[PDB]
Amino acid sequence: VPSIPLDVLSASNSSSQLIVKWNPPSLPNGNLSYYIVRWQRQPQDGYLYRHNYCSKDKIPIRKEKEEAEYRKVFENFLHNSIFVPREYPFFESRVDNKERTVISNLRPFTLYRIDIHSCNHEAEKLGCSASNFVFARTMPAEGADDIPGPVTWEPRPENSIFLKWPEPENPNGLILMYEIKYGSQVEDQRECVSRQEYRKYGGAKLNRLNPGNYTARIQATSLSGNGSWTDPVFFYVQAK
Amino acid sequence: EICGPGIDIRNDYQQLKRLENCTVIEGYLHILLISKARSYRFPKLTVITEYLLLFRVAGLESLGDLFPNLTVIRGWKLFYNYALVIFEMTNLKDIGLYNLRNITRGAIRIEKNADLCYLSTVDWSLILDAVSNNYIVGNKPPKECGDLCPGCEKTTINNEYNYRCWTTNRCQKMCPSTCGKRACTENNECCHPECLGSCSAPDNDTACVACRHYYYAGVCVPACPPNTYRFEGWRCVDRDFCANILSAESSDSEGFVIHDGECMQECPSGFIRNGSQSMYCIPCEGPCPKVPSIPLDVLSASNSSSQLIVKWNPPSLPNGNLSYYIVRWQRQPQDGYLYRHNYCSKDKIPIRKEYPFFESRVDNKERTVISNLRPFTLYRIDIHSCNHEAEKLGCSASNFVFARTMPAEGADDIPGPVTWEPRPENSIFLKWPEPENPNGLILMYEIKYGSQVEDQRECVSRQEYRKYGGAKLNRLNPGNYTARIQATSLSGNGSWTDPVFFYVQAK
Repeated sequence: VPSIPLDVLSASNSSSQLIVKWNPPSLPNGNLSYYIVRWQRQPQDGYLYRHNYCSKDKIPIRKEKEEAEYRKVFENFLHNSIFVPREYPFFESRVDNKERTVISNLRPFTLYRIDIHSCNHEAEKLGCSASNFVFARTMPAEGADDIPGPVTWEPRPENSIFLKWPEPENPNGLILMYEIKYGSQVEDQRECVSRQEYRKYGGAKLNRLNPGNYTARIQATSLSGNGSWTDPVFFYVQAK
Repeated sequence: EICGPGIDIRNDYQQLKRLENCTVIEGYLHILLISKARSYRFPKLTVITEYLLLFRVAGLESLGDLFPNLTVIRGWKLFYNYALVIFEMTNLKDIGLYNLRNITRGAIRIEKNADLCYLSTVDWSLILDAVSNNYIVGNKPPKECGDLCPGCEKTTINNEYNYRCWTTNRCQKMCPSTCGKRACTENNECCHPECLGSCSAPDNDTACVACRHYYYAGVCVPACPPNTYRFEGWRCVDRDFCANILSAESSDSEGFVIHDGECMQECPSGFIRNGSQSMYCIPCEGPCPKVPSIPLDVLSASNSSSQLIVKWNPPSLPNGNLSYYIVRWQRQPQDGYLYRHNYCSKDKIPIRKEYPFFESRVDNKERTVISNLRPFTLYRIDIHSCNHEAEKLGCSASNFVFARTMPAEGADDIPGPVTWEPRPENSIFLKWPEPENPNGLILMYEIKYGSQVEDQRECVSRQEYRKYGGAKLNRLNPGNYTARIQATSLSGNGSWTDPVFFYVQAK
């Protein structure tokens, strides 16, 4: 059985695309035939979206040789065990000719596992080598995490304002939180809105505002980073 | 049961059941190529003599599924100087093993566990000796594992201090310094000194899980009584037991032999059996028939506020006989970057796709302790290593490390009473004293306050306290109120104040 493919490496050059590179196996044990590549979605982290990123977080801490025996130890055992030298599915494709391939139409900003196998002329009967495998994330759709529609607003008691806006239907990965920028003459005030609040309310109530006219904007943070700010929101607090 | 004299386990989890009755393993353990055919648990296992090997175990997610109580590895014999090897554990995601209290002999090797989290959440220097010999490579990048402890204790990990965890559910449990070098039971009552790890009762050689020196008839003991003899480096056995043990089938298979009060399968180098096959070895009188480098591996810790311990290895190129090392150290300034930022409002976002040099000189050995230190200062350490000729050429360039002192416990708690005043719009202004000697710095304050219960919390920056000496709470509802405040020091949160009681009238 051939070795696993060597030097499996990959990148994403486009949203919905991944490029993958590797080297032929160290020991063909026969004339090499082909490689088999498999890939599997990793899930969007439910473990992560449980965290309230508007809550606390930790402080960022700043700002002569002979030991190849360590393999002989296994090879000699294997040679004495034999007699003598004589959440999601895998997708799969099999390599024709070259130690490179590109996978496309992937979920944008999803993480994938990729497995690559290397097969010799006898692998058709013996089977192919085990996989070498890697993880990579697809490019974000730039601004796809920006707010997919208009903001809406309503007054609330105690000179409060509730702002209502649609959630992005597809994030880059996840919607973590929203930022609200707002103020009377100028948008001095800034608020962090957790995903759990939006999930409850579909929005947030800004409360106990000082009197006056106001403007605002909101910005989402996806796992690909901040989205765009909303269009401005215009609102007012009556003195009377 | 004491299983042995050597276990090679491979292929199937149903063979793993052989441990159902084992609690100590005499000889090696091999665990190879397992990939599931399921739960299995072996809390009976507590001590391994010799080494542990795991190799290409797919299907296993964490070792705390199997061996929560594996408390000591003696390592009396080693795989190429390793007492533990973990290799290619393609699905291993956390160690667990959360009762692991000591590894006596041997180095550590940890390789290609590309999904293994909880890599550096363990203070290896608390468990094992020459950690400089460890090897941790190709595993899951800790920067992107993003380990978590709950929220359990923290310690001066090299230049850092950080929380210590075996896994998200278990911290790297250890005794207080009230036991010193002594072990302890779970509620920190110190063990017997001959004991190792936890004890079902303190100071009782009959209540040990394992013995450091030797074992006999349920008793941990420093050395074998006269008619009792050292066996496999861990227990005493009588003269006639080893006389009844037959070695591996071989042309030279013979009974065991007794020497220095050890029992052995064959005589040690420089000794041979007496010609009667014999119980004793005898020595053969003839030959038996057939400029410095920088210092290495500089490492340091704080056991105590105002103290630092530093350990290192001899230099790579003595270029002579080595004479000694010269250590210099200097107080580093606390980062001026840190003072300006409003950590009560900065959060960042994720993304993916001035002081003197001291000098002292070492006589003989690569260890020293420095004292009368600032209880929470960061120090740069420069170590020079000098051979006999560094006197004329000058001495080597430095190998260097950073370390921070053990924080002064409660030095960051609020030193005096809180004061309060009314303000308009049903507002309250709170003024309170700054800690005199904060562990480095006070970054911010948390205020806990409320009418019936302290639902509301606020963060106060050090700059705000410098301007106002306090903070104003505004547009409260009427009623009676209580509050407390908490500081965040660089050493972490301080203590809460005693409660503050105050009230807001509606008019």
